[PDB]
Amino acid sequence: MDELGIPVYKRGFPEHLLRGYEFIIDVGTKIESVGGRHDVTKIPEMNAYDIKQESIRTALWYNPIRNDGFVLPRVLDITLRGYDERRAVVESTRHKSFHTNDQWVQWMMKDSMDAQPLKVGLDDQSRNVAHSLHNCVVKIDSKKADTMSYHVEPIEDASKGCLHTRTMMWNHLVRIETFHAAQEVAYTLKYIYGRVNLFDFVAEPGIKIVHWEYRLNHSTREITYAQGNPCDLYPEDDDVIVTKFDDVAYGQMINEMINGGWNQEQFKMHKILKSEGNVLTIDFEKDAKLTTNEGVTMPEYFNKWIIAPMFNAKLRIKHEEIAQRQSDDPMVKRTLSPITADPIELQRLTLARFYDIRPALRGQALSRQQAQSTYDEEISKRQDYAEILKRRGIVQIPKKPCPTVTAQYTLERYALFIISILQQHVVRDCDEEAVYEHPKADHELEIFGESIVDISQVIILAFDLIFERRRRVRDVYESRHIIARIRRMRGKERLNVIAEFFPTYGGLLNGLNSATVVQNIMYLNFLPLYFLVGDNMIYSHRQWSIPLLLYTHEVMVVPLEVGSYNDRCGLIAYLEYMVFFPSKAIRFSKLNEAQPKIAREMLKYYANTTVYDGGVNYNVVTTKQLLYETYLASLCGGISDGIVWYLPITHPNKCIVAIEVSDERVPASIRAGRIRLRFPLSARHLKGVVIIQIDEEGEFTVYSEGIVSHRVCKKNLLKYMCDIILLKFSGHVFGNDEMLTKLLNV
Ligand SMILES: [Zn+2]
Repeated sequence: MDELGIPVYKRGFPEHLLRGYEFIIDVGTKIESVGGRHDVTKIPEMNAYDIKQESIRTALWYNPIRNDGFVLPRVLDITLRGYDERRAVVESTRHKSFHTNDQWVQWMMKDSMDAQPLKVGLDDQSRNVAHSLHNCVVKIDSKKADTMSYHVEPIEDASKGCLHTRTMMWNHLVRIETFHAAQEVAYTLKYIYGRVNLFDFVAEPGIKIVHWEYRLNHSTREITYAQGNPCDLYPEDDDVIVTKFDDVAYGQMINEMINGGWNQEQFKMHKILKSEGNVLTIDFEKDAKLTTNEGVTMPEYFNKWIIAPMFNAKLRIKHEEIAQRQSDDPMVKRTLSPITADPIELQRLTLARFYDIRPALRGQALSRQQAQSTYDEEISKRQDYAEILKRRGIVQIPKKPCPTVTAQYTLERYALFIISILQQHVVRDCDEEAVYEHPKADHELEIFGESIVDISQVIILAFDLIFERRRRVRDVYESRHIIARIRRMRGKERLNVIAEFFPTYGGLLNGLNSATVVQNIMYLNFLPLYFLVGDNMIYSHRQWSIPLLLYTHEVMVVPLEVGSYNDRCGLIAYLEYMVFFPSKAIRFSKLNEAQPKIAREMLKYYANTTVYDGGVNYNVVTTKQLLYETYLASLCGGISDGIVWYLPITHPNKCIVAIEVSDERVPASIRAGRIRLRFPLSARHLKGVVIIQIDEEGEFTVYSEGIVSHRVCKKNLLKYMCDIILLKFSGHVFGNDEMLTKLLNV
């Protein structure tokens, strides 16, 4: 009750002796610094928050097995907001009783990229759960322990334009494939030939390969709204193969569909293209035959361009000299005439049989300091960099951007691009006599004012703006639960929680039994946007294809595989077809006979598709937050260790006090502000914040906010001696109850 003290001792203070206290700082066993950073490399050795030592993209996919299980940093905030928001419901006697939304708190608990896996140094002669940390071992009495977690933070470095609260967002980018560097697929002799991935080809410049060139058939037509950027199937270019839709197969598909409903399993994009020579079937290891005579016969397209208008692609194979030799950091383009740098271009290369991507990071997972991958500075030279960064509130401009700068760039330009693409499928009411460059992003676009941080946010926004005309971005948790809640339902009820959040939109696909013109059917294409993307999901089975309408002159319903002929997920799978939309005349057409029934089938298919559902490895995928935290610390930084744990207070009001032990490097107050950040929606309960800051020399120094009040003083049991940080909470009883376990078990 009222004031705890926390003794902080260096060996050899016995601590047989200190067990009376509830929290202890042993300053003690330090980890030596390797000047001037203190070295993350010892982490797998100390205990720790396990991160095996490894080249960093194979840290991403890592498992982890040296922990004792996972704490979530926000579990306290999760259930404080859980408890704050209970429904009242009147009882049989007229008393209220308060029901937890205990299913939003389940969903909120899973679906949490925070989670970190720690190894504690738990001993069996005392009840104490030790956490090693670079300057001290902190030992919490187990009753207080459940909330404790690291609050590691890499040093913001102003020349790089750092903003490290965006770390999570970075990690989220990588998970949804928008931080990768690319490279076209390549072959060599190992039938003869065989694919060889270019990131690690270990070959000197001046040696030949065969490699797919792969450009957009043409990004950015100069289109006018009476036209549409319809994807005409008949380019008039000499001596290039074009891929054609096969009418007899496509007709059979549509009849199977109008009768038996849409078939995700058995419908296929490759199946409705004429074989000579369709992009989805052709292969190179299986097409350059041995043969018998006279030999070395390359497949009949081996220098020709192959325009593929449905995919807006234009890939051709070739012999090509490589450059730049091998190196460990994509993007260093691995050949003369390579494939594109800019990340929103890669979002457009639907066919992904033709290139490999790995996330653009470089080197050891635990390094105290290493040169950054060049990808950031390479995104930086992009035109439209300065202009899109201004929306981010970055007035100019890092010369060697930290990843989070280019994370911010990437996700903001991405959002602009997805909206400028999608705005075309709604009706527009403006002069069609105004040419404009079509799939250009807007920059001047008006949206405000919760800053973009998640594609789920961009999706909620695609509907909120295109349909609701609510030009406003929702909080990341509100949107992730919006999508989660749409997916959670099937059948008609899924259509009810759409049109609960987007009433005009669902209110206009609820209505499609009317649907006279093609414009009315045209709204179905937005549907894939729920099921197609998120940092933590994998497709139930990639190679299922979901229905879509591409707009050539006549509105064909293609199946697009999710995705994308390369087990990548997602929003590549889908986004690029959407860059085609009908000419205004095709956009009024007044349907025909089969179109209403195809649309009824499409919406009925999405109404209960579960294509997003295939089970993720939660253990692998959510756990990586501390990996990016310390890796990024190596890129700028270095790191600053620190655990925080929350001490519940129970009178007069029920309220949390964060207590925080940490490295001396970043100043206490800013660290306290960041502490308040782990309460995205419950900050109001966090009523005061102690921050003990142990020096590298073992020279600690407290700091505190409201409700708490520290005062340091020596304790001298005979020869043995050490400081006890007293912590008065004047006016607040806080002791004898299961407050913490009540607080969590909400
Ligand atoms: Zn940085």
